[PDB]
Amino acid sequence: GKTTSDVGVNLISGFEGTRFTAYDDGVGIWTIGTGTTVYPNGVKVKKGDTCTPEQAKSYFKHDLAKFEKTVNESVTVPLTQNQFDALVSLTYNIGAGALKNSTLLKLLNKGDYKGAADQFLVWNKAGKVLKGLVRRREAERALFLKK
Amino acid sequence: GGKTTSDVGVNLISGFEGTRFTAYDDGVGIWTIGTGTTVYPNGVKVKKGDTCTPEQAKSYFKHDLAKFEKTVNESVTVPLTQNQFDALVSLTYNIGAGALKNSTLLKLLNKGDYKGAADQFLVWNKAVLKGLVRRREAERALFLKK
Repeated sequence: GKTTSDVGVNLISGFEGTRFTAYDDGVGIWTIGTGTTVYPNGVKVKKGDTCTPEQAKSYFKHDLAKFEKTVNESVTVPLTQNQFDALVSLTYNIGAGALKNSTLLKLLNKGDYKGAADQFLVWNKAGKVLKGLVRRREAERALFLKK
Repeated sequence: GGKTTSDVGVNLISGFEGTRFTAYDDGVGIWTIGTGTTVYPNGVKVKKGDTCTPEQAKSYFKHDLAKFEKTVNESVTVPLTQNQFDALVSLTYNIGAGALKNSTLLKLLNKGDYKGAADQFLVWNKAVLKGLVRRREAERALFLKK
């Protein structure tokens, strides 16, 4: 299958940010590194955790491989590298279950690229529509549609 | 009052520079850290072995952004769109204030020849390298976007 490109890694990194002490992501999930919330050994990120640049790099790479596998195994239609990057970013933010259950994936796997691109935009909620999620879904949709 | 870099320009610059927390050689022998930082705000040059935190990289990036915004605001005598200001700030961040001020790009720009300056973006691709080509093309396209 495919792997995330430098473009997709940079998109994800830019929207996740990088921090080396654990912080609450706003919805109550403690986060560290570049958006890490679960360490590769299954341990949850908790308040007071600290990490080094190399450790954040390792956690980011592990989770990238995980969501790359999710996308490669869930999507049954051809993808450009742009679309794969966008879908990996989305799934990184929303999770594998949310992707697999989304109408986005239903439309995508019916071959309805435009419908899936537009379905990117419905994932802007904090449980509140946050603006950062709005901008992120818009940027991901734009990458997904870029040829 | 002049312009400041917008989220679009910040995203462009950060995306092409990347962010790193150990000092690295940028390929031409200039040690670099954070988001393209090579000179700390107190004048100290980035040197091999230096480390920084995300917050420190952010502070250094903001300082250098303000510096190059001034260079652009004080060097360009023609009206600019926000797109053009962002593109020029990205370019000047990469090449420096002296190179910009002496460039034929700026001469054409300040004569009111926007198209010529946009095209002059493309000659700043040398140590001729490819990432620089892609960056100059993205900056030129932003510069021409309405």
